[PDB]
Amino acid sequence: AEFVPPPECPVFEPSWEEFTDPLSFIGRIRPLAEKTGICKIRPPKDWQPPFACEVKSFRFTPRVQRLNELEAMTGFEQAVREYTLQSFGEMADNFKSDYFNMPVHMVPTELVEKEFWRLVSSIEEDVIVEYGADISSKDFGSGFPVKILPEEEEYALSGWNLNNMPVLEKVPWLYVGMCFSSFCWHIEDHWSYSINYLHWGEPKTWYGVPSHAAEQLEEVMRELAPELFESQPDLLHQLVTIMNPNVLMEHGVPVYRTNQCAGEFVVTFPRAYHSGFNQGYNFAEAVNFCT
Ligand SMILES: O=C(O)c1ccnc2cc([C@H](OCCN3CCCCC3)c3ccccc3Cl)[nH]c12
Ligand SMILES: [Mn+2]
Repeated sequence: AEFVPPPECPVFEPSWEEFTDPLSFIGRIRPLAEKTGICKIRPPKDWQPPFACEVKSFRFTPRVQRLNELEAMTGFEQAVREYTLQSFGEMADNFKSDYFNMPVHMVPTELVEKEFWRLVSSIEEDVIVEYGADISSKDFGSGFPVKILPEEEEYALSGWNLNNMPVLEKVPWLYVGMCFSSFCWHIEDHWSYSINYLHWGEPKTWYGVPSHAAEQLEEVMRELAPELFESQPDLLHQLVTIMNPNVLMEHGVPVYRTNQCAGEFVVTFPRAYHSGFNQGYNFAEAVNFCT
């Protein structure tokens, strides 16, 4: 009954010539990545943007996440508190190392993935984590340099800088993750693309569904969702659309997975449902774009 990992989504390692334009590159890999919903892009080895957030002033109040909140269906549990980037990392590393009884970097990604989905549906164990998930790049700056040192100028002007993506048909948002912090199944507003960059930290685990199976996923969601949420509009239902990928796979929905490591991009395609969780303390940046 252990979690069965979905097949891996495509991973592209473009050369420096192919890495010249994101929209041109995504358009060329489209015939394959469109059929998997998500794909991972590894930039060339020497493409390393320096972290450009104001780490000194970085303070945030993460949301509280109870992993088994849906299964517990059949409000003063924990208030939201303020962290700094360093104090949140100390809390995140202490939680994971105490939970697995080993150094955080020695915990296999398959074990965290297996334990996360066990905790989501567990009724005896109540695990509660925190996620810095409502942080705009206007708050303390983007993780990318934005027009800086001369060595940073190439990255401030790069097309893969998420601040330089075409967003007209917003600004990038930031995610400070810890172990077991997660985001449930959803598509973007206007069925837009989304591009996600992990600046540093432990990997972010993804699950994606191709757009041609979008209506099949919504059917399975509606059938198995709690009856009180079944009639809710999609924008509100998407706030609690947590579902084990094996359940979707058992109902014929194709699901692909990947572990997004530091310095790697993840692109979601139009109407491609996606979800995931963080393996540990990390820092991500994401923005929607249209083609
Ligand atoms: O956490 C990731 O890395 C990640 C990757 C891809 N898509 C999403 C979508 C979210 C999403 O954030 C809500 C808020 N933000 C978006 C809307 C504007 C404000 C900022 C979320 C957070 C936690 C639980 C559920 C969800 Cl849906 N997080 C994503
Ligand atoms: Mn998203």
